[PDB]
Amino acid sequence: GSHMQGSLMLDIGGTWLTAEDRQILRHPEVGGLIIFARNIEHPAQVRELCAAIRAIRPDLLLAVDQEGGRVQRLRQGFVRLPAMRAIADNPNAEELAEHCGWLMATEVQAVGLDLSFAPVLDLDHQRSAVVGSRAFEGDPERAALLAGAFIRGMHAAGMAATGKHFPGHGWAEADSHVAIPEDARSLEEIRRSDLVPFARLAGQLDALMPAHVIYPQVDPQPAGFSRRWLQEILRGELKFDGVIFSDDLSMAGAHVVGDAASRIEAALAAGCDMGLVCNDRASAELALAALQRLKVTPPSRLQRMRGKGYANTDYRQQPRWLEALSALRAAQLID
Ligand SMILES: CC(=O)N[C@H]1[C@@H]2OC[C@@H](O2)[C@@H](O)[C@@H]1O[C@H](C)C(=O)N[C@@H](C)C(N)=O
Ligand SMILES: CC(=O)N[C@@H]1[C@@H](O)[C@H](O)[C@@H](CO)O[C@H]1O
Repeated sequence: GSHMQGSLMLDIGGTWLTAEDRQILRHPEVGGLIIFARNIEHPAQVRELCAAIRAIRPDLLLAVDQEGGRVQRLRQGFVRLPAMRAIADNPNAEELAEHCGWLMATEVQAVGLDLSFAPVLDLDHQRSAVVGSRAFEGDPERAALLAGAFIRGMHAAGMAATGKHFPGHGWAEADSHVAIPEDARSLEEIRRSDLVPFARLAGQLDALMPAHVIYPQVDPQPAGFSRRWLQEILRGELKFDGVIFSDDLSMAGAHVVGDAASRIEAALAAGCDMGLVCNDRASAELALAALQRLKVTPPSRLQRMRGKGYANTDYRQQPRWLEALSALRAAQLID
């Protein structure tokens, strides 16, 4: 029996660290922090927030949701990025996708963060309100082609890639408040479609994040809690070797019985490496208490998500910066 490994990613209330923020960040079972709009004012201030955090924990993973389109936390002082769907609508989509990934990842690391939780490998079936323009395409193979180019872009900029939402949010409704959404199709239907982008890119992705979706013909549990999904299918059949983040263990509408302590245990037992407790500090502290009781140690592979860029004010003098700008301005994808 495994004396398990695992880690907690949490968040803070404001634009600078309170005393409780600093004390909770000191605990080694805490491995990450994700920022949101309420933490973000101007670029100089995000850089100071990140430096503040590194003064406490030089090893912490710092994350943000910076996709483009309708999901872009870093806005003021940043290039407004296109929705994934608009990228696909060009003759030269592959080159523009690579340019977008590179530009997003260099701007994100220029303010002190390691990673963006991107790209979305979900498929636009015109069915899930949480996908929509966040997906590249509805055709599986073209979505995998354009997302693979997006990932090449992030890598050249020095940033690890997190595909989501495994094994695909496209066919199931958009996590209503009445029930966990379901994708009722057979495993072979899913393998034939929504699983394809994850299958193509399993060798290039550094990390993955599951969908909060039950696929009852495969497992009665949401994918982020299923050993069949994460172990047998993802690590076994698709030979994925990277980091597994859980979904938001404290999300509104979760429909999971048990407090955050049993959920992070469940996430870790299923095969996740790091548990996300967003927007709920009281739950974050319960999940931390739980990791302490289990004497978890950090997953070995977690340091591979650290950014290889650095905090600077320099990148705009880099040669490639101006090509990305020109190419994307030509496609009317940015201004
Ligand atoms: C910060 C915010 O407004 N929302 C956060 C909050 O934090 C984690 C969880 O909920 C996450 O699902 C969500 O972020 C996601 C990326 C989000 O904003 N999606 C919206 C745009 C949607 N439904 O299309
Ligand atoms: C379907 C969906 O939007 N899932 C989001 C994911 O994109 C985001 O990276 C994460 C952290 O904020 O929170 C999840 O709830």
